[PDB]
Amino acid sequence: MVVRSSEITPERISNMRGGKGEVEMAHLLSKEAMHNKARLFARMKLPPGSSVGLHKHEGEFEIYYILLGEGVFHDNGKDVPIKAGDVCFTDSGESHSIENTGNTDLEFLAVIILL
Amino acid sequence: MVVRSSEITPERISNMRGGKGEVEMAHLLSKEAMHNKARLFARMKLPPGSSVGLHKHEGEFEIYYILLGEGVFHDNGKDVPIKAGDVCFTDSGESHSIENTGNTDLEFLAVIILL
Ligand SMILES: O=C([O-])C(=O)[O-]
Ligand SMILES: O=C([O-])C(=O)[O-]
Ligand SMILES: [Mn+2]
Ligand SMILES: [Mn+2]
Repeated sequence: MVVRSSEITPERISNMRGGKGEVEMAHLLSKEAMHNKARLFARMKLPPGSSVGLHKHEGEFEIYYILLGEGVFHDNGKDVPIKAGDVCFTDSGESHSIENTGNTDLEFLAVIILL
Repeated sequence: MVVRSSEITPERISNMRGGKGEVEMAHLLSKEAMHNKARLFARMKLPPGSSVGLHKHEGEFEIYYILLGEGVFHDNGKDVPIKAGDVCFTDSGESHSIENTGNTDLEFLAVIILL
């Protein structure tokens, strides 16, 4: 199958994981589609000023691929500035967050893979 | 960890899986780092006229997320026009290919998840 991102209605989430402002999440493939091996495959849009709040992953890991804009990725107690083209990897047992510190939308892909 | 795409030296590959022309692949995360749950997380670049040739996947599935450009994704005997923002899903037992039928570069993420 092909899924045209452009044509998936995002869910608007306020204070996602305790973050700032409103964020949009477009689910691109279901976990069932992904044979229960990954539980999330989504495109996130963070308006200027918004963030996904600090939260922990256990028994899984998450990858962000930054698609557009700029911001700051927090992982293992460190802030790292990120931009389009960056991969952010969060391992099992770590906590992370991400904030849009620029003036255009920060978009990225998020994939959570089990165990 | 953060991995900055632009700073990875791609591997140049001619006639990838029997395709046309020469493509570039940047491996972004190793299988090890992904706990042996995925065997590939790469950013591919196809110049116009180039393709990843037809090939079969077994015991795993693969996702392309299109980054830039346009082209044609072949799956289950059908040619499907794709463009930036599209997700291409190839399930286990299926065969796929992708060709840059456009006039600029076609870039995409490829992830192969096991079982
Ligand atoms: O949903 C999550 O875990 C995320 O987006 O980081
Ligand atoms: O090598 C593969 O499986 C691919 O890139 O589609
Ligand atoms: Mn997370
Ligand atoms: Mn393939």
